Amino acid sequence: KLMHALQYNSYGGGAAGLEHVQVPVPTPKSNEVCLKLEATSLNPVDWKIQKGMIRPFLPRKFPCIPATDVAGEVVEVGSGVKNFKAGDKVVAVLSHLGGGGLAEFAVATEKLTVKRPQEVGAAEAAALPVAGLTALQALTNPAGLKLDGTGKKANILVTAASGGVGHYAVQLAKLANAHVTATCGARNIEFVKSLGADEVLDYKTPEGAALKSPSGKKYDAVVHCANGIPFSVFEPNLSENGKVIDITPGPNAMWTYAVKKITMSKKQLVPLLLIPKAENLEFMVNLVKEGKVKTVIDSKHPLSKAEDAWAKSIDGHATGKIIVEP
Amino acid sequence: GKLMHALQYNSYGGGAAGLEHVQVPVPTPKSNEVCLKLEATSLNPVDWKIQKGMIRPFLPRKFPCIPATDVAGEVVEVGSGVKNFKAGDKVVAVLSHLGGGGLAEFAVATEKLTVKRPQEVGAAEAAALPVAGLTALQALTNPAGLKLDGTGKKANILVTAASGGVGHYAVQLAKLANAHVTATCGARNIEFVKSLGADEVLDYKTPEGAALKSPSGKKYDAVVHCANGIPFSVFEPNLSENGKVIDITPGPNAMWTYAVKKITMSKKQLVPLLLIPKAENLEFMVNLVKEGKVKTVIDSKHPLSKAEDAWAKSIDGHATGKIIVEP
Repeated sequence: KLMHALQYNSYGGGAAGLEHVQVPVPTPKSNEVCLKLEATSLNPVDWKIQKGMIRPFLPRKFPCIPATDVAGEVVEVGSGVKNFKAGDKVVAVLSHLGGGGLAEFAVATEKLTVKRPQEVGAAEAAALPVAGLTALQALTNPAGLKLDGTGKKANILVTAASGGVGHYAVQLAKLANAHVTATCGARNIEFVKSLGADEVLDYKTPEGAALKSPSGKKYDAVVHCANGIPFSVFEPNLSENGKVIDITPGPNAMWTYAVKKITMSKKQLVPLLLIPKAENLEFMVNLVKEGKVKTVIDSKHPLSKAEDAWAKSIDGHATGKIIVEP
Repeated sequence: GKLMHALQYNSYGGGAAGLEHVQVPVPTPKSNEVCLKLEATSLNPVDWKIQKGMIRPFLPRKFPCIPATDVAGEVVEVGSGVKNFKAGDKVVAVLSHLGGGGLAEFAVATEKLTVKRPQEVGAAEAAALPVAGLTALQALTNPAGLKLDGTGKKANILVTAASGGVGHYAVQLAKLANAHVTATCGARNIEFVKSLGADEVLDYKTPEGAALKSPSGKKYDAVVHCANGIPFSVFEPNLSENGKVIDITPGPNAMWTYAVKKITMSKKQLVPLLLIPKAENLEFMVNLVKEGKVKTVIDSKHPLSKAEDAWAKSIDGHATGKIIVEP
């Protein structure tokens, strides 16, 4: 049997290089489940890979069916799978950031598959893994926040807060009882405010460009989802041992990190390298089930027009998360 | 103001020839600092790499630059906030932020990175310790996860370029943790590395050595990788299921290769070692040396008046153990 999918065949083609195809339905390996997809979300790293940001390592092969964040129903399980059976609703992270999400079916490893409770729809779940776990990891590891009421107090800054990672980060930080400052564009100020941010800066204004807290807060940590801001801009806004947590770091961020750690600066730049874990996804899924975290969907698009979604992703102005269905 | 002898370089890329003898003011310690009359200074590869430009434009912070960070000496003046040290104390220290300072008669160290030198540990053997020894110590106790009481279950450890500064401490530290140790070096240094306690020694000029192939067919749980020019592909089939390559003195490429491997979730991992020097760890090392459980091997000693010789020896890469300038 064949399935619809989208793929690209080389670097740099953008949405135009995204091509509709029919490929074999995958067979799960022994530790895998095969999913009939119900929803897939896009992440910026998906088109960055296409652009060549992580060449030659990714993709492993052309052509590449992109996207990793999915939700669907199990239809076949590998010979070593115990926790899942045909008919289970799940959310998963597709493996090794090697795509498979823009298709009708995908295989996920059992380790990166988590049950989807009835109360959580497919789109709102598929939106979670990369963006949500990234936010979750930024705030609980380098920012060191606790999500109950244990937890040290903190001043947190979220740049590009209306985007995928940013909109989860703002919500997560308020659960950790942090004071939250956010930057975004004029159009999204009310929306970010509604996510619970205490202060919202328009990054087009001198104050916003300066990342200057209106109440004069210094930030203990920054969830930095935006681009093009030198450390020098952050530095005077940081507390004594403040950290800039760089989301989706490139080669330059990784080296700047090395030398700063080397030279022992008190104010630190921390790249966030996501390690997705089932427990954390479960945790996030449950927050969404309890309504403690809200998944905001920017737009939905059918697989037959997924190039539209891709283009929306590349253009960078999504509010929340972009969804392709399946 | 009194002057002191020092060596400095004024731009990138000059090598030993660009090293110049000068007289500069003796430093005044800030409130959290001690001023040391130096008795010894050791060189580290990162010292000439910085001069070469490996970390431009971040280092050095200014030209000219008096290089080297690993020192031992006697306190002669303390800043107004210093309590744990007084004039006359013998100490070993790491000079700050890799802004050098060590090829001089006096230097200032922060109290946080200054540790007492016990009588039984000479100045040269202590000055050799900080960067090379703490690097080794951090590689084995954090990503390798070994315990230095030896009761831990037994790892297979590989040390590449084991006759060098970091390598020679790593081999000794790994034997304290009761690991099985495989080491690579040149033909000339095989007996020396064996004497450090390595269980297996490979000549890296032989096909087996180039392949990093354990003679007894061990897979390595961790590699303290002090050598250069070895792709991950060479390590990979010698690694255990979740083995790690701990890259000593990583560059831009290592840091990015690390990111993407972690990102793609490979079970065999490349770990860059970014040294975080701490007083408690230096104390610990100094005490090991005092107890004779770790030996400092000194490659050669040179007077400050001829420190360009030491620098050249460092750049050339064939030191056995640690190179020392006095002061």
